[PDB]
Amino acid sequence: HHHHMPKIWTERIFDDPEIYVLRIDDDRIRYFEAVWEIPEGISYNAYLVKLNGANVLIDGWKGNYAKEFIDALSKIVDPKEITHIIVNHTEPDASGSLPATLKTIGHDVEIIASNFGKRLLEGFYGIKDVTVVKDGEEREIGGKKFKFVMTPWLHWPDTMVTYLDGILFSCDVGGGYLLPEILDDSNESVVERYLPHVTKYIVTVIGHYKNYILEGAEKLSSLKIKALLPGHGLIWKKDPQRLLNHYVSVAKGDPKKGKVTVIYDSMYGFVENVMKKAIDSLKEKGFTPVVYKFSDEERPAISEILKDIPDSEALIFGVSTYEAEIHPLMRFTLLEIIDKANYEKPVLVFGVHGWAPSAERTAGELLKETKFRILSFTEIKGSNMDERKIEEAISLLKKELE
Amino acid sequence: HHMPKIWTERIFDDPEIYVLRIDDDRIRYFEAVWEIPEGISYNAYLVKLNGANVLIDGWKGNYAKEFIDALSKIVDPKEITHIIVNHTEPDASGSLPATLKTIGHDVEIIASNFGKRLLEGFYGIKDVTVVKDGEEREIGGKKFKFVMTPWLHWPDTMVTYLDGILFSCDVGGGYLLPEILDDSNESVVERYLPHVTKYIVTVIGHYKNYILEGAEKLSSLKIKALLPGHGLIWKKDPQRLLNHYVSVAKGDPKKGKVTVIYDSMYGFVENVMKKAIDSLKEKGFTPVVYKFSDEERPAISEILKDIPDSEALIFGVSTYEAEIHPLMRFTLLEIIDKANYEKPVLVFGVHGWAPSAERTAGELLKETKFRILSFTEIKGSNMDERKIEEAISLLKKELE
Ligand SMILES: [Cl-]
Ligand SMILES: [Cl-]
Ligand SMILES: [Cl-]
Repeated sequence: HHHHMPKIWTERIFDDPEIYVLRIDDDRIRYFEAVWEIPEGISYNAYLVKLNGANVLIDGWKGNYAKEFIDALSKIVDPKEITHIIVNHTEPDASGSLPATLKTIGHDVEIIASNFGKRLLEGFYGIKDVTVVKDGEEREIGGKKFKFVMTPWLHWPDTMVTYLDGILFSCDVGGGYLLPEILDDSNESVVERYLPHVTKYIVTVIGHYKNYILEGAEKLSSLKIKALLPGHGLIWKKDPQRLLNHYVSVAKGDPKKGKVTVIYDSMYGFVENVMKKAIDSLKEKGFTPVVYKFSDEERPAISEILKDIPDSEALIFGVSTYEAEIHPLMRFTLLEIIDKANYEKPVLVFGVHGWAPSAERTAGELLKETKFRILSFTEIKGSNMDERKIEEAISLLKKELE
Repeated sequence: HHMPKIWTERIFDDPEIYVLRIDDDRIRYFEAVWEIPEGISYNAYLVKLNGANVLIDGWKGNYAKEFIDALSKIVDPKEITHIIVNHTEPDASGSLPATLKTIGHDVEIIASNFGKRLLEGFYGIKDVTVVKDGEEREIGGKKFKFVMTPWLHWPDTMVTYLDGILFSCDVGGGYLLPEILDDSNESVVERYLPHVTKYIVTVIGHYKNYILEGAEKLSSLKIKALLPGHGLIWKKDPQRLLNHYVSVAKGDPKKGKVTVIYDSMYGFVENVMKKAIDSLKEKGFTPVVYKFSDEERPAISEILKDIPDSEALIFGVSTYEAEIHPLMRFTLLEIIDKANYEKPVLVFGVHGWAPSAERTAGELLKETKFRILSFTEIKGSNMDERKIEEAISLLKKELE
């Protein structure tokens, strides 16, 4: 139960151009896109640029906060004075407030989007009068030059970024989960605590298209960037390159020394017994394991597993079998890793030798179609398990990472 | 500090039979997957006979010490002579190593063929008497009959018949920690049965055809009592429990029941499904609704429990990247695996820009027993509500 209304920020963050952020902190939402566990919440950031002869709204808020958005907006400008609305991306977490915004303005305005964005505004809302902008197209508005850069598949085909005097309104690109205690990247401690939640956002929202992050960062690199103002999380006025470098590093899967992520199901405790030993062996050898275990008492968040993949030196899977080859949570977890975090990293598989029908795909053969490099398979036995084979696998991994 | 509740009670006089039941209120996910906030009991039995004492099954391994202590209150463990293992899964057999140690001398362990193999694999136990289908054994002056019921839900599964009393372990079990031991209270029985259905679909669902086979196999035996490894003991009306098992396995429907399952990423699916659900209610159906949204996430075990007695299902599906929404994928795969029934379905789905390569909900349902009466596209603005009305009307007609 929430004791207070969501926090709203409304603040001028630049003098020239005169730019305001309108940010609402969604601490109601539990599952982003109705799937990714985000107990930390997410912000929706829209922007208002007040110019000479024009007032430009950039993006908006999720639809359940439409009324709050209009109230907030009306505190910094008479909505009737709005002339342009730029829609970088049409997903309803950014565009949900648009119908109520259009009604409140009460007259036609120029709505600007990508080609695909125009089609989607029609499909979602019935909005038909939209100006399509092309890649690199410039537009003079209120005496300033706006430039629009298409960055498709980050993470929809309609995605673009808006460039104004070195200031990039990037919507999802550069977004992150978490409700930071400040607006921007001015505090180092804030930045360090925020970045893991940026990783979590990249992998969950953009991970399937992680190769396009590399494309997009390179495309954006050619522009003079003085600040990056995304649709979620922190605004980067001080060091936007650090954010871009983080995005690229997550996309490439640059590893953190000693990090090994160990993911397993233990249906009855036999997998646990082997994996506890695998984990102890790792700690003995200088590694710092991150452990996700599906047991009869505990159940990790898939969003948290995914977040830890990119900077792992390696993964280890422990797979319960018995009657079937892959049990439901392991299967879900593998399929999501395949979909969102397909990296060229070494992997150990430990598995129970069950009596599953031969036609059933094993965890190994699912993994064998990915970029992951399975070093070895180790059988999880019951009473006559040979602990030396566990030590063997961990030593094999240590040598591989050496 | 709180301790899980243990029941030890003599439940028959001749033969002299005791139940030892522990109510597991710590477990959250049965088999590490099925959401069971209601918990589950482990029921073992001791039969005290003339010249023998026979333990039948046991408890989960984390309760081994509680098991020995409970057992020691009704018999000196050294006086045990036989242990019958209906099924080797650790929720029933985890206590076996500690029990053998406490007994302190050799006993005859009896199991099925696959049972003996699994006892060796799990625990290194090699001295086990294998009994065959229909084999009878004289023990302590009584005749014990063994009946193989494989794939309920493992190939080692058997049941033990003793003068009309069936020790059935998993067969006839259920989730929930019932307020009493047995089937002597109607309202307790009523509240309990849906938890039996939940247990059947989740644990045995994939092999539901073998329930029907098992039912007619036991049909040649006069069952006066059913003593399963989980949940309620049935002494008054074990037939009622058997009929329930069969009805779930057949998927006998409750008239008017439609289960509606959907994900709504941003409210567009929600808007279509709200009209669908309303249309069902106005036509006299009683929908059961499961919504994956950005605030709510139903338990898959609850969705599964409602499938067998639904007249029909309705799915509302969002497109996601190349495929469908991950939670609906997971849910479809489990329904197909555990609840593959010959029932009608409506699909409502958003039109995506997904790669044509990847699988849709309909393709997933192709090799199953479900039949899709129609597919209806979910749109934002300009959604033709008449399409929703006609889909529901079509379903009503199909169900007459
Ligand atoms: Cl296990
Ligand atoms: Cl939706
Ligand atoms: Cl899945």
